[PDB]
Amino acid sequence: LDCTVIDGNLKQIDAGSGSVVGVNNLNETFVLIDNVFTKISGSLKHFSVGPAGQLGVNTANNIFKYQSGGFVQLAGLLKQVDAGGDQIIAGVNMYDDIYCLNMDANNKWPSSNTPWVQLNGKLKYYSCGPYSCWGVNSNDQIFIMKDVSSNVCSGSGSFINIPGLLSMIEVATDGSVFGVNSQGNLYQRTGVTRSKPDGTDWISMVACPNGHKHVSFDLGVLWLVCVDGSIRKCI
Amino acid sequence: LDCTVIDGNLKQIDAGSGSVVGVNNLNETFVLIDNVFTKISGSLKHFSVGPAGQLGVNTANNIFKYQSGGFVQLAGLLKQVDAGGDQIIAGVNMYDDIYCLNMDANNKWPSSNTPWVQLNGKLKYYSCGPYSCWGVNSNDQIFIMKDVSSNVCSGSGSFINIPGLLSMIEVATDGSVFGVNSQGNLYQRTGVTRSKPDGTDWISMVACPNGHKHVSFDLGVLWLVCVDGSIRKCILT
Ligand SMILES: *[C@@H]1O[C@H](CO)[C@@H](O[C@@H]2O[C@H](CO)[C@@H](O)[C@H](O)[C@H]2NC(C)=O)[C@H](O)[C@H]1NC(C)=O
Ligand SMILES: *[C@@H]1O[C@H](CO)[C@@H](O[C@@H]2O[C@H](CO)[C@@H](O)[C@H](O)[C@H]2NC(C)=O)[C@H](O)[C@H]1NC(C)=O
Ligand SMILES: CC(=O)N[C@@H]1[C@@H](O)[C@H](O)[C@@H](CO)O[C@@H]1O
Ligand SMILES: CC(=O)N[C@@H]1[C@@H](O)[C@H](O)[C@@H](CO)O[C@@H]1O
Ligand SMILES: CC(=O)N[C@@H]1[C@@H](O)[C@H](O)[C@@H](CO)O[C@@H]1O
Ligand SMILES: [Ca+2]
Ligand SMILES: [Ca+2]
Ligand SMILES: [Mg+2]
Ligand SMILES: [Mg+2]
Repeated sequence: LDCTVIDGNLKQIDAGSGSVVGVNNLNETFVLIDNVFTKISGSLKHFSVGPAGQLGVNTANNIFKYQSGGFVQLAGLLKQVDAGGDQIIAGVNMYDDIYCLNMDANNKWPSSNTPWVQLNGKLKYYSCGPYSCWGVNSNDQIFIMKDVSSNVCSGSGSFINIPGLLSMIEVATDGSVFGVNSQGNLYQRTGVTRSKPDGTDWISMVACPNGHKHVSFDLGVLWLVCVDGSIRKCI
Repeated sequence: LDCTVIDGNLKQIDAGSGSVVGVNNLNETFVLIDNVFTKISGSLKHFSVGPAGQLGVNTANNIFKYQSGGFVQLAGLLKQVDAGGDQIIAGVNMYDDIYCLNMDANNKWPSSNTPWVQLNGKLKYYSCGPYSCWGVNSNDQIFIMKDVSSNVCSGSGSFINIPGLLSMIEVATDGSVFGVNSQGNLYQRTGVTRSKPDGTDWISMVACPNGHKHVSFDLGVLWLVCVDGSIRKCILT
């Protein structure tokens, strides 16, 4: 990895649809604008961007979607949310229960309901890509949901355990899968394709000299939050 | 129809995926950030946003996509580009030739061999939504491409003419279709469904009392640029 340092400090970063967003330890919300992390209105502990929009959650687990000029609350509660899927939203709540919203509901406004679908299982972190979603549970075990589509956000309905341990995991729009483990090591899943969505093995890489805290990938660029909150941008 | 005036001045506006973007007469590029049209770096004569990203074109007809902190030049030439399709790119070039880029290609970077698909026909303006794309030709005749999908961006391959005249047309993520004609009137297509993607008729509406220039719709909100460059934000009954 050839990386550069990007100025700023974050605890979480997400990249998708050409955007790069994140939050810092004070839960200030940032968008990468002309190569500068730029604060926007809001208080969020997790901020995601991708083909499903700009989605975040606050400390109280309220869910927000950026629309028509600002964050608007969506009905429900989640501790983490991802917008990487194919116009679907996915996330987990404080009890590690797993939810997704289908494209037809995501794109309906006004709405007198947000018809979340519960997935069978437990995860502390859940991220979606073009044809699958990956997550980890409270014991850092790794899972894939295959056959996810825009109006079948719940997929095949049966999670598959993928050997290994990760503390968080992100799925990119080109299908790439990266994660960080409890030791702050960084990994990519090799051999991931639409035909083989589970891929083949894990390979380690190093962007942060001091340990990695958070990772996301989009459009040939790997984004890292290091242990100290500093940011790396990698090809 | 209820409308308010929103501060700013543009020649073109697009809304999609909860974002609203546009360009002004100077080709300065704007994003609606915390309810204020905020200038970001870049020179573009058309700026689009939707599930396929933030896409634009400049005076030279070079194509740009916002990626990884700024605008990145793509391979190809377009005079107008739209990002409202299902992770596909669509547009027209200086000869009114029509192009789309499939989802898997749109998401691949670097892209040294970009597999643009040329569609059969001529349009001066082309916009995509969840299951179809709509466009108009240089004589303001209106066309739909049916059966468009993420990795068959060319759809059925055969454009169907829809009666009426429009100068531009935009398709929303919920399938709504709006357009503005050369006289500055504003229309919505009625009867549009997945089963009946071409819909059934046009209905006129008035947001700009002195004439409409450009329209886009996203998530229950209709956005107008009026003839004078002023902006309206409207909510339908
Ligand atoms: C920013 O958000 C984080 C996460 O919600 C806050 O840290 C949590 O604070 C709550 C009490 O509100 C505790 O129950 C949790 O143990 C904390 N979580 C973690 C991971 O530390 C943090 O306080 C917020 N920061 C500010 C400045 O408000
Ligand atoms: C902004 O962009 C527009 C569109 O490219 C420019 O207007 C065109 O100028 C070209 C010269 O390159 C003429 O050939 C066209 O007739 C013009 N088109 C239109 C619609 O006016 C305009 O000059 C640019 N403005 C600035 C300040 O850069
Ligand atoms: C994401 C979210 O808030 N999901 C909720 C779930 O918590 C709740 O139990 C249920 C009640 O019917 O509605 C939704 O599915
Ligand atoms: C993500 C993950 O669990 N990666 C593992 C790593 O922990 C382990 O140390 C290594 C050695 O066998 O194999 C894999 O790369
Ligand atoms: C989009 C479009 O072409 N609308 C036409 C309008 O031009 C015409 O004046 C009206 C009355 O015949 O019929 C349609 O509404
Ligand atoms: Ca993501
Ligand atoms: Ca559009
Ligand atoms: Mg003003
Ligand atoms: Mg799709």
